[PDB]
Amino acid sequence: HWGYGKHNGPEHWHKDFPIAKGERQSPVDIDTHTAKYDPSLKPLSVSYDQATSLRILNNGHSFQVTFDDSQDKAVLKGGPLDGTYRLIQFHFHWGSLDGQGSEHTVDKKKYAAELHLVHWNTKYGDVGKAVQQPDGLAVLGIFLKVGSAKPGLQKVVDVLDSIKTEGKSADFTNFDPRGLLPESLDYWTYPGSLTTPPLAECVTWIVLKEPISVSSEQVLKFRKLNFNGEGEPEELMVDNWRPAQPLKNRQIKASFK
Ligand SMILES: NS(=O)(=O)c1ccc(-c2cnc3ccccc3c2)cc1
Ligand SMILES: [Zn+2]
Repeated sequence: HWGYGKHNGPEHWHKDFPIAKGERQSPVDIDTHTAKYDPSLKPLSVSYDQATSLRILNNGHSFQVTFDDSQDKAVLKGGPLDGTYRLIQFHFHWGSLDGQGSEHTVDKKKYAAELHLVHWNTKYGDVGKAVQQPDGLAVLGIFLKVGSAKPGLQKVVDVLDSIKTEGKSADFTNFDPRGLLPESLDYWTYPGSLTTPPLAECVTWIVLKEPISVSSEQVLKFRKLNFNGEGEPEELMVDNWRPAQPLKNRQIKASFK
């Protein structure tokens, strides 16, 4: 099936998911001089104080932390959004080297990794229905650069040993995702897609201007995870990112001047 290797990677996905060549695909390059400041954009509202994490899991393409989304516990509102989006999971994309790994780029610059906090629009009732709607999901994207450690990320790094291979999961309760956010909530926003199959064009992208810094030891532990399942030939989980896609008939808006 699909992956990130030479024979099943992003250049192959369109054969099983022809929307890969669609009109609003993600990620994209964010050209900061062409993005337009939109003074009508509201401030983001990130309400994570009641977030209830459940599990952390290696799904063979990334690792993700899942949340209880059966109530309005951790929600994203405001910014470009109408209505209320519940946090379902977060995951990362990262590189084999510090100079690559992010999916979005900024003036063609690549960051060492990118964090995706995935939310879905409660008016559609469940995430499966939301992914079939043009305004069904809202993904908050946060760049990672290598520098000082991010203390709020360390509890995630600590547990990666226990989910080395595809299919492994572990308890990951009482994790506070507010510890992954940068200081500023300034953002770029554009309509796009999931960046993995099924590549559904259901995502309002909200990409934060300010990266977070993580330490080389923290990102190194990402790179020790495995694409493969236990007992199979070891393939390190690195470079699980989709490259920038054509912007086509879209404008990126900025919340800040
Ligand atoms: N990398 S990303 O754009 O943030 C991303 C990519 C794919 C998903 C995803 C995958 N499978 C799904 C199946 C059912 C419902 C929602 C899904 C979302 C969710 C998030
Ligand atoms: Zn992602």
